[PDB]
Amino acid sequence: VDADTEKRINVGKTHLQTLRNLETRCHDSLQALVVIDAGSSSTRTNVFLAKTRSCPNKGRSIDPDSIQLIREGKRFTGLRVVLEEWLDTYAGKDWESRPVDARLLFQYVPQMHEGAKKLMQLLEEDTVAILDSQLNEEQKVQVKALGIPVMLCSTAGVRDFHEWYRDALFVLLRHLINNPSPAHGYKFFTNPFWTRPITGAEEGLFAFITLNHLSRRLGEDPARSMIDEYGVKHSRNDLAGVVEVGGASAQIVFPLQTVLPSSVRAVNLQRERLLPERYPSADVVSVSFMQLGMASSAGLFLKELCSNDEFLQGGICSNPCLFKGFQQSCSAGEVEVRPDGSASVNEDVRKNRLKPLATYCSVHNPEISFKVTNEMQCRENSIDPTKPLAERMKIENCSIIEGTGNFDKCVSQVESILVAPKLPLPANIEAASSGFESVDQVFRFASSTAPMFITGRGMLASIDTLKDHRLLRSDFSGDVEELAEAAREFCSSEVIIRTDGPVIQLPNARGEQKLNSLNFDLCKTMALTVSLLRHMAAGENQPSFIKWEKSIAGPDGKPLADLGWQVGVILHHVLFTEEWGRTAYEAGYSHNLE
Amino acid sequence: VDADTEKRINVGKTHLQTLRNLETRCHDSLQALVVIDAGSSSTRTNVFLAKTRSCPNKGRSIDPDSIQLIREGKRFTGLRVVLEEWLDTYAGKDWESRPVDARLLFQYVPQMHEGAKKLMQLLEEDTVAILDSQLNEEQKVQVKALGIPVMLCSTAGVRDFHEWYRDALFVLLRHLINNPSPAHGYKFFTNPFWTRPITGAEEGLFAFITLNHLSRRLGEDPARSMIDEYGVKHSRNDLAGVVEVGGASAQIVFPLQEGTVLPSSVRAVNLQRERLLPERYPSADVVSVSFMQLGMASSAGLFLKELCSNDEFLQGGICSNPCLFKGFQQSCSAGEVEVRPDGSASVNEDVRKNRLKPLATYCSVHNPEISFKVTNEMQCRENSIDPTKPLAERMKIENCSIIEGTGNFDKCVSQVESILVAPKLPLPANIEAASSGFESVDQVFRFASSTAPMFITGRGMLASIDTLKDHRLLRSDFSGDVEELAEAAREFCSSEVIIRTDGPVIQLPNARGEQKLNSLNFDLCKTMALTVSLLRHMAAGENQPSFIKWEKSIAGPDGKPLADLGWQVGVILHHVLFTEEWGRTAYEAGYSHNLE
Ligand SMILES: Nc1ncnc2c1ncn2[C@@H]1O[C@H](COP(=O)(O)NP(=O)(O)O)[C@@H](O)[C@H]1O
Ligand SMILES: [Mg+2]
Ligand SMILES: [Mg+2]
Repeated sequence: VDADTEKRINVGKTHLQTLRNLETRCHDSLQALVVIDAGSSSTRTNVFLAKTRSCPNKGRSIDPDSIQLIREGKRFTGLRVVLEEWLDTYAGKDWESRPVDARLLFQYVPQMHEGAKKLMQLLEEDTVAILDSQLNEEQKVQVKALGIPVMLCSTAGVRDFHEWYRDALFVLLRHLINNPSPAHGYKFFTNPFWTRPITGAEEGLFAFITLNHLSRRLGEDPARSMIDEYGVKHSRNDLAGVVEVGGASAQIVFPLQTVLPSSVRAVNLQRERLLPERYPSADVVSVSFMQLGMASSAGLFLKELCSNDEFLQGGICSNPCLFKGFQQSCSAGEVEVRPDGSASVNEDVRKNRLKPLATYCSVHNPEISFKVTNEMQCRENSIDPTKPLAERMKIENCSIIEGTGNFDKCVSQVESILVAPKLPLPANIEAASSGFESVDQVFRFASSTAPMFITGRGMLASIDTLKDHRLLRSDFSGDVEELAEAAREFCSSEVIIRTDGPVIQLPNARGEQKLNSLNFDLCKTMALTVSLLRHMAAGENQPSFIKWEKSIAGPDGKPLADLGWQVGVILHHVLFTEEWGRTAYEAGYSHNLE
Repeated sequence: VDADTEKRINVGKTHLQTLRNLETRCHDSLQALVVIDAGSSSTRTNVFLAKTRSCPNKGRSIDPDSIQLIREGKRFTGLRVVLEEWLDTYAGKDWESRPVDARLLFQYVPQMHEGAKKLMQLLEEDTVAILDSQLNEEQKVQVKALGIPVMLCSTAGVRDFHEWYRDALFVLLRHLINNPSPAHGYKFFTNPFWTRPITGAEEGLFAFITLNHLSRRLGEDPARSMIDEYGVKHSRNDLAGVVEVGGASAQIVFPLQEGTVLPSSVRAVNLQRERLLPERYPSADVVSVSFMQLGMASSAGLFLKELCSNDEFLQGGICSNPCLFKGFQQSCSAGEVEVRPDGSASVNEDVRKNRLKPLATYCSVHNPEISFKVTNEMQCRENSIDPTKPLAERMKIENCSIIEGTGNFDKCVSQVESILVAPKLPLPANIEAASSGFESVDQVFRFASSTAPMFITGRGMLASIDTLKDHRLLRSDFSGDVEELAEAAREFCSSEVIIRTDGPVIQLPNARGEQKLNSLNFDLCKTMALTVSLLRHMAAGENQPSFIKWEKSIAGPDGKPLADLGWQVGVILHHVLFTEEWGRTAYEAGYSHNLE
């Protein structure tokens, strides 16, 4: 038995060594992270999962490569609607057309809290439902014990919001997040660093961090970086830049490979505390343009084009960005392409694409009344700030809009109205302060050889549409003339109303597609793309390559998260190990214990 | 025109980029580091060079791999002699044999400072001479601007010093180091963390850090370590242990392997927990034990005393020494030995030169460590030293006139085992070893053992193997084979001393050849016997070393050794590796902490 009992001695000795190992090693645990996207059109939850690691005498940290989106939630009320509804009730209806004493609105702070509460309860219910459905029991125990950091950030929707209203709303939003329902057991918590409005530049920087993280271009490890003989860490692969065109604004972000004019303000990632010191350094141009988003540029373009006598004659506005055979009521109201081929224009003021701009452009807004600069920017886009809201949004002496399907005239107008206007488009003090009045100035003062990624649903639909009809090659790499010739052909299509409804009939029997509420004005976006590509092509430095991407595939061939600012905002916080440990784990949800 | 000016534009753009580069990059600078070895036989300087790097917003640090010894200086007086000389003058002569009121010695602190000053001025002169001779003008500018950290550490020589004397001396030594001659421009400086006595365990730990650093076994980068799936950093190669036999003590150091079973009485050191290495370095549990009286000089004195007080060896005034060659004869004393050109051995009569002085000085009834502790008195009496007798009779080998060599290796091993390796009671001044759970060398491998490879170091330890290799008695690839070593040494140690015209010679028994008889090899057979005994004890351990190597030096990246084996590199590393603390003490406070 001295070989049998000997194996028993080694079992007992192993039991002690295993136990000793368990008390010396690092332990992994699952954490949930929540990003609330408070956008122009809606407020939506984004539920993420990440792997945390705790080591004896080293604390706890997140493995940044483990960050994965589990679900993007339902589209609830935007913050603009919350504030505008509260103003309708407490400042009275048509406060957009009258002087409002903002001081008097302070007596209605509890009522603003009640409005904000309604939205917060829906978002909490949505977040909890996603968590309950995706996690198993063991995962829920970990997720519930660690605490759930919440980052609610607002973008272009309330970026141009007047007076003190928005910032008071943020104080209320944080209080609501810090008091979740005790019933579900999920410990949601926030602070003024996680929950706040983000600037257009930050928004762009965060989307740049997301892109480079997911594509594996950004990293501090030997796989993604290299330390030279002088101790400087360089990224192994070029960091790529990003163009993101959303609903309300467009972000242009690129790392510099440089010597800049004194007027241009570039961001150093380390110096500006976006990335920790251990990460490769980069000087990045990040500029955001209000009125360049899909919805906001649609409203502005109609208003400016249909007020020019070259386009407006005897009640008819001739729109070169719209198809031949397409007709709509002369308004910036939301368009619904109906099954019968008709274009239904929504007359509800809240649904009009000019509402945000016409609301900003008011003589009762201190930004207009005290600043001639801002008034002239408004008047340059045919908005008279002295007139009531209804006439500010109205396209005067215009009954009907008719499409002419003339792509070059469309490009020409997109260039003069949106890309290279005489004055900066309104609510762009931030872009102007960084040295850029308009899109045309971006590539004139700063250019880079850094590759570029073009993002945004509409930007992608523009290329994918031309690819589907075999008008563009599947390997399209940004060729301007190739894009202009493809779009010139597609945009000269006739709109035919058939039994099966409105159809885009391509010239040269090249086929067809259905006309709908998302693609009826896609030609304006193709014109924006062409104009943008020409401006990038004119820069002293030209991108090494240009790519259009819907998503970035993870290590298993499947994307781990979406493109956008959400992953970036998480990384911006979690990468600063010490600060994150103190705020997420030391203080944590227990900071709220009352 | 446009092609040529575009290039001219590119020269201007380059001029700016070169300067942007300079103000963004890390910059390298040379620093000198000084380790003063305050050992048992002497106090000697060790001048090192290291590359420092300063990075914007990261401060300054030393590249540990750049540490190189430029020179080990002259052997000046040991701290023991400084203190005993001071006692001779202020407590009076023969204070070793009389009661001394230690309280009264406080009035002589300035005089202790004056004695210490004499030694410090010699060491400073030696250090400055080494620096002036090795550095060029650009190197001197860097070395002079950065400041020169000094680490004076005392070992076995003053480890057992009585009363408060030694610690008062350290306060004076630091003050002297912090006030260098302004003339030479080298800005030497120290503090109580760098300049202090070091325990035998620390001494062993530092020699272990040196060995593993130089051999590239110890490291924190992907080349020398690996991080597992659970975030634990392991060394890529096995960390090796060390046996170091110096002049006064011997250190035994080894890392403990996975699932090691330790009795509660055995105290192993965790490198990170005990702050020897920073957290970023692989963790290890290390047995480090030091034995006083196991050094070359101290064991020579003790061995003679014990062997020649034994009736099996002492008869008719002749002590028969089996550790000494046939035909070798000396005066019966532990006094320093000189092999003269005529073949005669002259034993030095000077009490300060007698190898028993440190032990006989410790073993006194007027030392509170003996008078209050029967334990210590019994340890002394077990080595034939009566602490009640004057110094002269404590050092004397009674009724013994002549020591004659018998060249009997097995009798030599037998005696080294009973006297030195496995004595009845622990050898005196070993409370530190005893406190860590080890009374003697024989207990080290009984209580703890490891599969960790072992390196055998020390001047005598290497001479023992190299001598047998030279006479082709041992193979060049000797890996520690006990019977092979005993067989080789038995043959070599049975050699006869022949007195020739060109001086005395060691004649090998079977025309195997010969070598010159000198003051360094006359008693080498005791060290061979110590080696054999040590190897048998390691071979008896539950876990045996993967391999045993005898090394004089460790080769650097260019085939040439960067530094010596020993505690010196280790003590530097122990401080420089803690980046933040080193930056604060060496650079933020620096030599300017001393500014008037
Ligand atoms: N298939 C499609 N074709 C063209 N445009 C499309 C599309 N799907 C969405 N879009 C456009 O993206 C925008 C969606 O807005 P978001 O990306 O949510 N930006 P924000 O609300 O956070 O500010 C809409 O304005 C819509 O016009
Ligand atoms: Mg958005
Ligand atoms: Mg020594």
